[PDB]
Amino acid sequence: PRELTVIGKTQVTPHMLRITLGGAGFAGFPADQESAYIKLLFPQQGDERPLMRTYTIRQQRMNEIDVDFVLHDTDGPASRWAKSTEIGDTIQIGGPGLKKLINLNAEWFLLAGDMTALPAISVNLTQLPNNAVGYAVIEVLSEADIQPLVHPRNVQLHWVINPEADPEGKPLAERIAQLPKLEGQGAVWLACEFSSMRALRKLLKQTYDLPKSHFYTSSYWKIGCNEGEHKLVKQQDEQLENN
Amino acid sequence: PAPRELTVIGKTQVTPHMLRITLGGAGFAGFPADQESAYIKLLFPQQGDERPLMRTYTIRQQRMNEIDVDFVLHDTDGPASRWAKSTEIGDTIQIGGPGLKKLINLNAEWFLLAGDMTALPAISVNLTQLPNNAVGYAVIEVLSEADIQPLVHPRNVQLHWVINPEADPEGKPLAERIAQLPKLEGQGAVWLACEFSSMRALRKLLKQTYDLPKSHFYTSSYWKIGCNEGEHKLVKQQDEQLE
Ligand SMILES: Cc1cc2nc3c(=O)[nH]c(=O)nc-3n(C[C@H](O)[C@H](O)[C@H](O)COP(=O)(O)OP(=O)(O)OC[C@H]3O[C@@H](n4cnc5c(N)ncnc54)[C@H](O)[C@@H]3O)c2cc1C
Ligand SMILES: Cc1cc2nc3c(=O)[nH]c(=O)nc-3n(C[C@H](O)[C@H](O)[C@H](O)COP(=O)(O)OP(=O)(O)OC[C@H]3O[C@@H](n4cnc5c(N)ncnc54)[C@H](O)[C@@H]3O)c2cc1C
Repeated sequence: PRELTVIGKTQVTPHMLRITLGGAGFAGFPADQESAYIKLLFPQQGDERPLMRTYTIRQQRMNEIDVDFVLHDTDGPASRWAKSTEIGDTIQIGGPGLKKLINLNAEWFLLAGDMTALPAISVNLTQLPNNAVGYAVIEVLSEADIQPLVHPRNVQLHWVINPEADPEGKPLAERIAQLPKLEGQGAVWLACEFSSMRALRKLLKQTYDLPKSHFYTSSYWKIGCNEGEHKLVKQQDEQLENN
Repeated sequence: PAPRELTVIGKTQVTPHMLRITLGGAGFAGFPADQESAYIKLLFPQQGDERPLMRTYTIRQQRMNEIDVDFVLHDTDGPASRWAKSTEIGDTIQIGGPGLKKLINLNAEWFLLAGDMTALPAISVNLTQLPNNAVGYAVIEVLSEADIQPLVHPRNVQLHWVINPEADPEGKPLAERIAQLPKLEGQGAVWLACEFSSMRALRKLLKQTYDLPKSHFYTSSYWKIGCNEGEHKLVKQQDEQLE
């Protein structure tokens, strides 16, 4: 696995901390992997297997990537590492995985997620055509966490300010259910906390009934679960769904 | 009662002359629940020692941590309509309220709602509170056919749209439409709000047609031609006393 060096830190917003990774270990990293996922490896005391955490490549340059960390409640190893790490420190990473961008063969676009998906949504918005139409709906912890995102003028940005994730999964789904319905062939991309993902998925299956080719949904974390516990819930739900 | 500072977190052009602004954030904490169709006051600060100007708007929709307010993009901009067009996500505004909501009386066999675009938000909310088997009319005066909206409503509450590009100082359009509707049989409830002169014409008509108790007969002037809201408040208070 690759060893990258911390060469910068940027407080993007109060709860979003961006780490730049590069150095000699970056050599050979595949080009143009923005929005692809990587795995951060955290060594464990007394265990040869690392703990692993999934993050998005927010930006990529010739010899560097940026990774954006939500400074979430209830630190885990990854959010602790992001706050504590110092320039010059190194971290092993695996990946990148396959990019899962929104389908561009569509007349309108609906993107939604919470702050764990804001990096990927940011990248997707830069890949939409300039004449694109639709919505990007993002749940953030505070108004200060709103970002000035690049986006097509007619893809309307909507921010939902929710200081604590809702186990009932309402805030994003309630906002989107109360937006006008989009007409034409659409593409949907959403990722957020597990319960909000299910609520959005249910709502959007009912509103638009889109094929899987144009309907990406993913749970990125779950309240009360560290990432290992989350992967199980997620696989069970994606199977129960697909079946 | 110190005003709440809310952040603009979304904008949606509902129709060409109806612009919906979503407001929320930390200033929303504690906001009373279930206040759709209640009024709020927007504050526009003035130069120097001057107290701010205040404008009255309706809570169109309410969610966990935000409200939507629908602005008519009316002829002859005032501070509120100019503000709605120019404001950007991230901007803030102070609000007062909510006031007491005045929903149509539900103890009735039929329902008649009427108003112009300043009343379309409250009428929309009222239509969602009626029982599904409700019978009657909702008659709305809009500036153009494009300002007609696909409102949720009981199937047997019939929507009627009056298309009038400029308000009538004699107050004829809504009244002439409603005077020619079949008369409803049974115990009724009426709710109407529009430009002052049309309000007077409708109140007179429906007092004569149905002569309902005040418990079941709501009328309100929401604005007046040639008057800013301060000038309007005086006329409205004088007319409410005469009654
Ligand atoms: C494909 C993919 C891409 C992702 N990209 C990013 C990214 O770019 N940036 C990012 O910040 N996250 C991203 N995530 C989410 C990230 O993997 C999880 O948030 C992970 O749980 C964080 O690891 P951790 O060590 O801090 O917490 P863990 O040890 O996994 O969990 C500790 C505790 O924190 C809670 N918790 C975890 N995440 C959050 C959160 N966001 N809000 C509130 N509580 C939380 C857990 O429920 C648990 O209680 C991505 C997830 C996936 C599946
Ligand atoms: C209880 C209540 C609820 C209301 N809810 C809403 C609401 O949800 N949405 C909404 O748009 N309005 C609503 N109104 C009406 C709103 O208060 C007035 O339209 C207000 O005058 C607009 O403020 P302004 O600063 O733009 O104009 P002002 O500075 O008050 O007036 C400027 C000029 O514009 C004219 N004008 C004002 N409104 C209109 C109009 N609708 N059409 C044409 N000319 C107009 C005035 O006559 C004046 O010449 C409500 C009124 C009341 C009493």
